[PDB]
Amino acid sequence: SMEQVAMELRLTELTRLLRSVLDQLQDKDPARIFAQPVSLKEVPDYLDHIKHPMDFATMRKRLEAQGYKNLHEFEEDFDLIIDNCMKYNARDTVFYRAAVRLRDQGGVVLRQARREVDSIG
Repeated sequence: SMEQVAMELRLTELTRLLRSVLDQLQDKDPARIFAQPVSLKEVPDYLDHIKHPMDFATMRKRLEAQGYKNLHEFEEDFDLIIDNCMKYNARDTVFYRAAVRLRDQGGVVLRQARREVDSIG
């Protein structure tokens, strides 16, 4: 149906906007602390602590499969990256501090992305 095509074109355009949001958020992590999944070989207890691990590579695979239907879903995953790190790691650590900085800087980007998603539809 033509309705299904138009919906898919909207999904595709959301995916475009989310890819750019993702690039801007990742630029706020120059250290690359959040680039890849936590290794269970190197942190064998990780899953006892963290129930839903997340990282920018895993967000990027979901994105390229057009797997985010709305900004809310994308934000949920971004928040997991931050929130997981701030639980596993103590306040005095480079990891925790990096998550705080990513959150604060990411907020700016996400605030305007929400306006763009509403504005364009």
